[PDB]
Amino acid sequence: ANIQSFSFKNFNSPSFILQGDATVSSGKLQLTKVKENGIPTPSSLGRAFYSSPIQIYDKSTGAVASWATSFTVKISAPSKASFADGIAFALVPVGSEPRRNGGYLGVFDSDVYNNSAQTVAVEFDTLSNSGWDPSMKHIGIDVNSIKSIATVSWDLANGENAEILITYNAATSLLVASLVHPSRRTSYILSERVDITNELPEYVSVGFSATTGLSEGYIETHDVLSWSFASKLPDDSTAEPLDLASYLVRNVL
Amino acid sequence: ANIQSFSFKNFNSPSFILQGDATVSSGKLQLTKVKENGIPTPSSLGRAFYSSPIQIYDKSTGAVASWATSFTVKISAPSKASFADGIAFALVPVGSEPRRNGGYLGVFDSDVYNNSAQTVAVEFDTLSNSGWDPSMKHIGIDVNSIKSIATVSWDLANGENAEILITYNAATSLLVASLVHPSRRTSYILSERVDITNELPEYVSVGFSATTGLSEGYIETHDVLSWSFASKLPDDSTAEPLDLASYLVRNVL
Amino acid sequence: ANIQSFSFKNFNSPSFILQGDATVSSGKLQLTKVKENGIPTPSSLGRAFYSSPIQIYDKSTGAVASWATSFTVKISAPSKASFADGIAFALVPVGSEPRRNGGYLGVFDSDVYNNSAQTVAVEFDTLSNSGWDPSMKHIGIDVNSIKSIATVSWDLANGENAEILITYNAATSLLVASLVHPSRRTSYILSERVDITNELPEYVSVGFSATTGLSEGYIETHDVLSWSFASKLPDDSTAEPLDLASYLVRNVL
Amino acid sequence: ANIQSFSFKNFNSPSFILQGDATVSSGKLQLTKVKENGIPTPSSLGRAFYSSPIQIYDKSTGAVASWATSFTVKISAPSKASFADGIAFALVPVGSEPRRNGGYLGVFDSDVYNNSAQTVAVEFDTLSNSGWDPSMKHIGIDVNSIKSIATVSWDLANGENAEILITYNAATSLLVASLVHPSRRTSYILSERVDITNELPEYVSVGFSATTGLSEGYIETHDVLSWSFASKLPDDSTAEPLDLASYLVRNVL
Ligand SMILES: Nc1ncnc2[nH]cnc12
Ligand SMILES: Nc1ncnc2[nH]cnc12
Ligand SMILES: Nc1ncnc2[nH]cnc12
Ligand SMILES: Nc1ncnc2[nH]cnc12
Ligand SMILES: [Ca+2]
Ligand SMILES: [Ca+2]
Ligand SMILES: [Ca+2]
Ligand SMILES: [Ca+2]
Ligand SMILES: [Mn+2]
Ligand SMILES: [Mn+2]
Ligand SMILES: [Mn+2]
Ligand SMILES: [Mn+2]
Repeated sequence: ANIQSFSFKNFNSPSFILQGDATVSSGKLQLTKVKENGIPTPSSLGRAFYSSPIQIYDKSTGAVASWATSFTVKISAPSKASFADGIAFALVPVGSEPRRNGGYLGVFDSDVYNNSAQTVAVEFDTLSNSGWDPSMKHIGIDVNSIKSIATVSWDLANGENAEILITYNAATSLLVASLVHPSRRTSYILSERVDITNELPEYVSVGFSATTGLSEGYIETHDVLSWSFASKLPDDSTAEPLDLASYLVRNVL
Repeated sequence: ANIQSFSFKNFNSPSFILQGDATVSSGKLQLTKVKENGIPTPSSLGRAFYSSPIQIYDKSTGAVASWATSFTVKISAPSKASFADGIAFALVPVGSEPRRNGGYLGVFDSDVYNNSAQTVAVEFDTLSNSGWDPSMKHIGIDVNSIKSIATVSWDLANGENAEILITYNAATSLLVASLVHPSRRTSYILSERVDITNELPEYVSVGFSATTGLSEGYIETHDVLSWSFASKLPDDSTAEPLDLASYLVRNVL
Repeated sequence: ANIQSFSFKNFNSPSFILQGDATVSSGKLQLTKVKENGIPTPSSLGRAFYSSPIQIYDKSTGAVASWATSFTVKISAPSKASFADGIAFALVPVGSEPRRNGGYLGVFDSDVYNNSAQTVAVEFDTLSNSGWDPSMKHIGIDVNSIKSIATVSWDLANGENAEILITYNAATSLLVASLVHPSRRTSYILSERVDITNELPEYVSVGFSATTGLSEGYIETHDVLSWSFASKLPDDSTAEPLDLASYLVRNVL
Repeated sequence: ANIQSFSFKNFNSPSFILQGDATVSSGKLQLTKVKENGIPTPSSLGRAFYSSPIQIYDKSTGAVASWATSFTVKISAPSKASFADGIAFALVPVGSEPRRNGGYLGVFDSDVYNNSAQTVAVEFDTLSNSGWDPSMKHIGIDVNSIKSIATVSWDLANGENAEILITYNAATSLLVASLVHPSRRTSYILSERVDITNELPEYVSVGFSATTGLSEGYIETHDVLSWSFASKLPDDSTAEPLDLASYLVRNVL
């Protein structure tokens, strides 16, 4: 079995691929632009990926990998400004370049399924786009389109940490994402079946993508304070889910 | 730092403490009694704990441990029978003996807070007891009483696997529990703050406790198919949450 | 696969089984007796094992486990006293009681192979017993007898830490033990093939056993300052060696 | 703490940086050239590194990382040919290009200490170079020069697997390397203190480098069959050795 994993409580550019306005400052990963006085900047777009590609599956052996990632983000909006646009954890083709800005979160080009996009992402959408978005702020699973295949309402706690955990079990083909705001003791979870070997390539780069709104008052920050990831690829078709117990304690807690 | 962990995909009595009707057959952990023909038995009560005690905290250093557990259970009710009574993951005093049967799930004595009970458990209640239970089937966090301090409705999928994950972060004092029915793509999550050092002793035994109903037709099985656990105790007061990413992949997926 | 592991940098009686003069003081594991003034006591014998039994193999599936343990010991002899008798890491039958004292290190009864003894131990012998011992101080692998099947000279550094690592690879049936005295930059290693399923039972208790000499001037201390262990049991006959890289960093370094 | 780790039992180019004649075939990592008929090629040179750089230390916090790597190599020499030149595990500057071939193993330029070389490597030298090499085949620790600072004789078993483990403990500043030939039950170990923060940069690329002899009959193959690595970087100066127990079982065994 092939295993790849990492856990960062402190960020330093070397081990990451930064695109757009993504930068590393004070050890945290800042996905979008921020003026010196601390206020967010509109029309921003940043992405960051682990410098090592991860093999999601192997066409020769029919083995599919089971993986998990956990990270803490802090989304803050200036006093009188509205939230926009959101951040997303994504699996993209190794060479991939940023896509449309604004409501596309820098990972998709349209709200129409396009298998050739070869991108899967779990988004934390802070602005409802009338053309494909649910009524309020939400968490959603996007498979080759910005129109999520499943969503769940989310009560964003401005300025308070959000602890996220996303897992994929090759045995049940189930992708699950949960978010927790410790400060408020609120928690949200969402799950859906995703045939990964059909929506993505054998190798992908894992990371984040965030964008701020295209208007003067639709802004927010996107700071990743810590990030963990672990992947396991078997040798036969026989899938083996991961050990989350041992994972979180050895990585998140 | 002190660490203790284990992951069982196959059960064998030696490493576990069995009480009541709990038994190990065909490698799975069967908490309640079952007639030879496969049908569940009423008025049953079984418990099982890892043979090694786990230190939840240290009074001398002020360090509190962060831990996580994940397991898969299959709860089945004969064709025309009703569900009862439920199973619970619990932290109990090392020498502890089973308590009241029936709706008390074998871990509590009353629906009134009794700090001296020194027991905390996350229950998966399949029968609503008018005196302290919510309207329907639910997941709840019990702190020294059978009346949960917080609950969440749960749509039990008869005979289908339930993948559970419970975590405790010493930094936020937050206890979170989530349940997923892969077969139905449904998922539930629930969280609440719990001052562990006040509700439990320094050392505890971790395991399960399940009971069936006290009537002829209120029965169900309680098979644990796999179980993982991991605990980390720091050396100073400074708490450190676990790495769930690395945990699940190295343990659950 | 079944996994069991733990790592203690600080000791506390609850999770261990203590026999003889073994005690836990100031957080370290003291295997042999020591007078209040700090000097060792002759004719001492202490043993300590993890409170959870470990399954070395499964007769039904033909699976053999691969495991590894690492610990730091400090062996000190008063100014003008001679060294005796040694400490040993051992795998013994779950219910096992201490055996002969003195040169038998509390784990064996004779220097003649007795399969029914069902004990395997890696010893760090500090006193040469004319009847079965090599010329000087040594590390040896004992399989059901106090006469090691293989040994290696060892230059004990009085009062300086010794970092030990012992591993067993089910695939090569090879047992390897290495000792390092960081302070002196000296290192020793020793390896031998051992058909474990023939020399031990399915379940064993892992721990230490140490004894001091039976004479007024043959004494030394045996303090274990930290201890790690990890075991993995597959589901088919197909053995899988462990990941020492990930093991030491996640446990020893 | 920052952690990075991986374990490959099967190789696939994507996650690695290949230089020279290094190639991935049949899943194994072949460092040097080999004719289609299977015989090795002279004057060869290949290198391979994990695609993600690893931070060995942080100048700002004074924290030094503790790491460990384990891999299996198979060195074979055609019937009537002599061995040359060797393989080496090395830590090199992130952008680094191969160096001198032949007896320099592709990582060094001279047998004279040159701190600016910023390279540390543990070599498995199969050919004695009169100008800086010990009498026979050996394992050695090279710090910015091809003249090892310490060596140990090694009896190479032609065509038989060699299981290697190299560790670095930031607390003792000790680098230890051990080699085992399971087939022969032989084992070798070697250790030396190395002030890493003085010999290497903050970030390095970890991998292998191998070369064959510059003559018609001095050849041998260099196949890496599996490779594990794990690194842990603390947040304060306080170093913390790794858990090799948990590492090997979770990675090597
Ligand atoms: N990704 C996930 N988040 C929360 N609970 C889970 N249970 C299983 N996978 C999970
Ligand atoms: N116990 C838990 N279950 C699901 N998601 C979580 N996220 C953090 N802890 C969790
Ligand atoms: N137990 C052990 N000690 C030292 N080096 C090893 N290499 C493999 N197993 C080992
Ligand atoms: N790298 C290493 N190889 C073998 N035994 C060891 N003990 C500690 N570090 C070691
Ligand atoms: Ca949107
Ligand atoms: Ca009830
Ligand atoms: Ca002796
Ligand atoms: Ca040479
Ligand atoms: Mn959306
Ligand atoms: Mn209830
Ligand atoms: Mn001996
Ligand atoms: Mn050399």
